[PDB]
Amino acid sequence: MGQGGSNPKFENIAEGLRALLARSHVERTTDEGTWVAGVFVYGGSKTSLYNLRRGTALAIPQCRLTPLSRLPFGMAPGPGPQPGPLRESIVCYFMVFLQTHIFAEVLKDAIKDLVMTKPAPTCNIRVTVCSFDDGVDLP
Amino acid sequence: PKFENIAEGLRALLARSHVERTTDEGTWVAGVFVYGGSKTSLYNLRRGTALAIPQCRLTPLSRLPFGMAPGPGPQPGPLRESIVCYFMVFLQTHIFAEVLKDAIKDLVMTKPAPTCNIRVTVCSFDDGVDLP
Repeated sequence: MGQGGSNPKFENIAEGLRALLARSHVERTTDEGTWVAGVFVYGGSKTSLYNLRRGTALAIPQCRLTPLSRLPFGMAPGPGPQPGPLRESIVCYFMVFLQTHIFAEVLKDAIKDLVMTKPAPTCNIRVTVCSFDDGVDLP
Repeated sequence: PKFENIAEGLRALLARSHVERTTDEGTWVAGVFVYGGSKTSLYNLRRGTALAIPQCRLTPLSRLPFGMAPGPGPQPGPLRESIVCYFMVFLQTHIFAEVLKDAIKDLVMTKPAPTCNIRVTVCSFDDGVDLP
């Protein structure tokens, strides 16, 4: 409990994940140790996502997290100096690198469940699994 | 200007296969994850991939985390970042992601370091990525 009865918001995400994840005991790492799956977390707001990320990190020793970056526009990128492909929105994302595909499915389902418990914009954070066809070699 | 010079290179290697670049759903379900090289060569390729492929969307460059420390003790931490950059190219089909991964490997292959050091993998998002 912190000074005056409360904990930093990411400390509460870390614990909430620890609980959801205590429910499923799938494997987290391989012998190969290769980074083949991930979760792409996007939307919310930069502070909702700085907070989710800082918590994923304390809750899961076994993942590696990117910084937050901005996302491009989809369907009809605005007016632009820059070519349409390169034009970036103010929606941020971050990625979690993982070594098994089921831990990625179980992580994505715990982020879904946790954020739905929180108020906007946090409840509006979206998440998707991804696999990397040749794996990523993180340095 | 390596932007159109790289674009012309992409363009001619891409030009060989003819596959679908687009779906009527419009969904962003595949990408090519490009990393390694230097900020500079990676920025240059990004600009070329943009000029060459109107049908794709690209992330800014960002920094990659550390992987696995060999042997014991010091194991890095989920949040520490390396000096190695990356970007992602979003695509509407998995096969054109196949073709652009191959086109990037072949182009940087014929190039001095650090451009020849850029690695490239294909990836998929199961529920798609709802770009803004």
